[PDB]
Amino acid sequence: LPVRLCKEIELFHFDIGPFENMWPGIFVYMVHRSCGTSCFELEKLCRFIMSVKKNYRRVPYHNWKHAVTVAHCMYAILQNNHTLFTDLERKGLLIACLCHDLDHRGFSNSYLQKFDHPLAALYSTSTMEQHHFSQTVSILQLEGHNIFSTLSSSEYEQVLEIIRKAIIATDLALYFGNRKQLEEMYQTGSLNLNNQSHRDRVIGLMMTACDLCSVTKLWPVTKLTANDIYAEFWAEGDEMKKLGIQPIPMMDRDKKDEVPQGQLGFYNAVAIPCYTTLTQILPPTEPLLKACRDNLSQWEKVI
Amino acid sequence: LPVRLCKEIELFHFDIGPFENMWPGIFVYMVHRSCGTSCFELEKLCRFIMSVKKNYRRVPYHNWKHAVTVAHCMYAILQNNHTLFTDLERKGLLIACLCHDLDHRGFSNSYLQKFDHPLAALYSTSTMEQHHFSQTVSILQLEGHNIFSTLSSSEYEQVLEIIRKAIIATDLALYFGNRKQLEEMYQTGSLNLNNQSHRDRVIGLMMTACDLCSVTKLWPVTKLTANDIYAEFWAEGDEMKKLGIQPIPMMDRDKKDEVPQGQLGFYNAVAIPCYTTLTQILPPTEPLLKACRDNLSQWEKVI
Amino acid sequence: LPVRLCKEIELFHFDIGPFENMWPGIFVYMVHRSCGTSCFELEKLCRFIMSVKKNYRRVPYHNWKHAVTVAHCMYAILQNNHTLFTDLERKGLLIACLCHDLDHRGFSNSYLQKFDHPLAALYSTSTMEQHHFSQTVSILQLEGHNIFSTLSSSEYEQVLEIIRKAIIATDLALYFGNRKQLEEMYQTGSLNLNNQSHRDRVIGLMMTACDLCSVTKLWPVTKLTANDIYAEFWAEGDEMKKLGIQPIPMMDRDKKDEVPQGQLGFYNAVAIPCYTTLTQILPPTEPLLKACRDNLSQWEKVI
Ligand SMILES: OCC1CCN(c2nccnc2OC2CN(c3ccc4ccccc4n3)C2)CC1
Ligand SMILES: OCC1CCN(c2nccnc2OC2CN(c3ccc4ccccc4n3)C2)CC1
Ligand SMILES: OCC1CCN(c2nccnc2OC2CN(c3ccc4ccccc4n3)C2)CC1
Ligand SMILES: [Zn+2]
Ligand SMILES: [Zn+2]
Ligand SMILES: [Zn+2]
Ligand SMILES: [Zn+2]
Ligand SMILES: [Zn+2]
Ligand SMILES: [Zn+2]
Repeated sequence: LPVRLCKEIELFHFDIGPFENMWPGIFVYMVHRSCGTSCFELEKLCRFIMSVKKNYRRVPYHNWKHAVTVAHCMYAILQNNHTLFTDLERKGLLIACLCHDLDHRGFSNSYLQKFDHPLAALYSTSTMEQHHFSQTVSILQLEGHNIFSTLSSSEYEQVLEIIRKAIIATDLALYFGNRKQLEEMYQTGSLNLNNQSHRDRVIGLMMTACDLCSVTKLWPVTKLTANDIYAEFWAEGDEMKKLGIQPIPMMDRDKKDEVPQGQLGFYNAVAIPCYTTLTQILPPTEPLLKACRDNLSQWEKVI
Repeated sequence: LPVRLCKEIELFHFDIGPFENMWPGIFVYMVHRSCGTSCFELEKLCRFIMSVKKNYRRVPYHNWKHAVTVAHCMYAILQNNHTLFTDLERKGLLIACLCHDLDHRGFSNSYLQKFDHPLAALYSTSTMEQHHFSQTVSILQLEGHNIFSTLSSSEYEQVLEIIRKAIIATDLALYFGNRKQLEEMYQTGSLNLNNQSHRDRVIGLMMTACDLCSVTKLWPVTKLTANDIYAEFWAEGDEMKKLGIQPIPMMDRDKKDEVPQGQLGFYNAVAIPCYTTLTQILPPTEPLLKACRDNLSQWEKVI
Repeated sequence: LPVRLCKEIELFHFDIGPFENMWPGIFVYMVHRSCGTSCFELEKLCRFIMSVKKNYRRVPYHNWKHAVTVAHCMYAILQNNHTLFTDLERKGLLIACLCHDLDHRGFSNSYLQKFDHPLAALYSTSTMEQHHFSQTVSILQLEGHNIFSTLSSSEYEQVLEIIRKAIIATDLALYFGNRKQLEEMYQTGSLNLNNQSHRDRVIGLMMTACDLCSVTKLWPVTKLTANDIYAEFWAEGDEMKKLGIQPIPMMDRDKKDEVPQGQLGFYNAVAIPCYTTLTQILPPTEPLLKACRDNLSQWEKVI
């Protein structure tokens, strides 16, 4: 891998670039360092990644880029807490992040409820996220695609549970309950990473941290990536108006003037608390929280 | 098919949604109700639809969405006049609507004349529309694609004539002559649906009604769909300027300020008269005309 | 080929139209006139073109359209100086123009340097242009794709050198040195087209003339094509800001107000001198220089 990449890829605020045919190679490098070169047979791994790529749709935000972006943050976190996680947790978490928003259409779980989409019926809650996980299992079941074929039956099942759990946590609606719980448990000292239940919740926050990691990049990246996600939200807002429903101001394109305020409110109520709590639990994740604040100050500089 | 769809799909102002991989299933449902489950062998029908889909290009307006939209209106009209049409007319009209603007490039017959396109030479008048029909026959001749293989030789030929005739009527230039003729014939009581010549002209107006049915949707749908068609017209206007020709204000992107007036003039001169005459001939088609007027009032509310 | 095309395709300011599936046929016509019908076996030639088409990416400016546009200018120049070039130079120059910006991503050699892209390492200078040529050889080596299989070993090698040389000259950074040299040599009468070294440099200027030939079209074409290239530059400018680097005002989308001035400065410093020197050396290329000036006056009419 090129010289500037090797150096900067260890940084939290890294951007993966505009060259799509490098991302597969970038991801493999992250796996070969955090996990190891023995972890996965390489032939099977590329085959897997190509298929995951194939099943990300060409939407503005929730796309193959995001997937690899989200995965890299998880790599940074893994590299700065190398002593904390097992072989199977490092294997399963990078993979989870890559598959975490598979076959996403660019519509929230809200919109899939009110459209009466077949997926809403099949999955009552966390619609897209269970889909994302089902897609993941489908891709694993293709021939030459079981990247976990070295594993024993016992180990295979645990890593699927990690991945299953992790992906679900990316449902932003479950983050709030999960953080408030971790906040309590840190302050009272009851939080303990040898307790599998506690361990799950931290990983959950880790996944939320990564899912939002566009707010921990440099300002030019954070501001341009904002255009992508509004492209999706305004589209979903247009489809709400088609249903006759009034969409919330976050998705109404006729309220671009209220964007600065919304970003302000979103950092205060969600982004900052996320990285605040994450830093407490994993001190080496400070840069995410710092970079987050820098972008919060820039949203103020607008208004 | 999902609960909200079953209910609302019987409504004229229905929108088919942003999910492409439902449209095939929606269309089949419309066929299985208006026509019947025996009408078409299902294996052959999907194969047919997939190929029709494949031959719609990715243009802003005249696309796979429009095709299915236009087809649904025809279904609503069929369902509210179930007693008027034969087996072969219901078979052939939904199919015609789906294929009616096949392989459309997003350029009018006007622009294909002045570019000296090979299609202009091959079809002097109604260039795109004969193309649309030729495309349709090509798709029917593929193996496993003759959805009319149950039919006798006699019946097959008639349904092709229905489809041939119907598609041609979508040429907006032929609508004016066809309406004025139907207006006369209704008022003087000479109009008679047992006269095959009269029958053809009504179907013609039905196809024009469906081709324009974006003006009979709810206001948010009608207004956003407007953006799509101007995307095409302004592109064609750009290609005129490339030829050195001055394009008409409908296609000049430098005259966005004249859009409200143009829509006003278009409803008065074309859209309203179309649905006015259609209501007289088929009373159950009132909702289209009402919805049309509601959108006319909204264009006034602008200026 | 259609009547209006036959006529206008001999004109310098010709536009190739918005119909992609004609461009292959247009290009073959240009080859069959300037070069001849014996030059290339037709089966192999289409196969070649389809593959070249396949390897142009869907970027705003540097795309399959540009390639065919650039190639046509070269055809006009060839047709108005028919007595000056050999069989192998006519074969090789149209082909070179079609392949000249193969697999272009829409990023300059500047951006590929600062991203530390693998191509920057492989080709120190003229990064994209050597790539373009390598792509060309790759496409020639496919089975049924050696359009130069009639040629003797001797002739094949020379035409590859013509193509190699020509493509490299499209690197705008090498144009300045090449023009200043030709300017001197014309005025002092030392310039001589029987001297292979001099011959190369003229061809170089010819390729630069063609690469920029969007400035020698009619004004509506020149002005709209401008939107395409800024789409690319502003994207590259966005990727610079992502790297933390400040991009030059040509690529900063926040400076759209400085576009008129930039186009002004670009015509004076590059475009006009190019066609000025080209006219001196090949008098029949006057129309390019005239059309160029007309577009320079229109940029003044803005400010
Ligand atoms: O700048 C990079 C983006 C920022 C937003 N991201 C989000 N990810 C998940 C959920 N929500 C995100 O941001 C949306 C945009 N926000 C809001 C909220 C309220 C608003 C009210 C009015 C106008 C705009 C609003 N935007 C939340 C991803 C990275
Ligand atoms: O709102 C949904 C659209 C409305 C227009 N449609 C049309 N279908 C077929 C033919 N023409 C249509 O509308 C065009 C837009 N109109 C005009 C006419 C004159 C204008 C003059 C100046 C500026 C804009 C104009 N638009 C006709 C489809 C649904
Ligand atoms: O109008 C048709 C285009 C004109 C520009 N073309 C160019 N080709 C190769 C290299 N450069 C081209 O133009 C770019 C645009 N120019 C500039 C230069 C300085 C600027 C400064 C501020 C803002 C915009 C600038 N654009 C050069 C292709 C055809
Ligand atoms: Zn998600
Ligand atoms: Zn995500
Ligand atoms: Zn049509
Ligand atoms: Zn149509
Ligand atoms: Zn180039
Ligand atoms: Zn070029």
